[PDB]
Amino acid sequence: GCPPCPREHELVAVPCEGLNNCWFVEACPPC
Repeated sequence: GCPPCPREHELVAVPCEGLNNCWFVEACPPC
């Protein structure tokens, strides 16, 4: 799952805001 509230994760290989893209920033939105 996702760790405590993140800040910025470099999703360079696979961009976030997608379907089965975000590794661990989806359920845990950056503060």
